[PDB]
Amino acid sequence: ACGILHDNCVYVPAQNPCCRGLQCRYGKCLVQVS
Repeated sequence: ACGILHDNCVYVPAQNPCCRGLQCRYGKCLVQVS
C-alpha cells in the first residue's frame, strides 16, 4: 500500500510511503507528474 496520487500523507520523503514516482505533500501524496 504505497501512497498514491490521492492518498493522504505528509511531506516526509525520507521515508516516502508512496509509490516511486509520487511525492507526499502536506495533506496528500502528489503524483509527481507535469
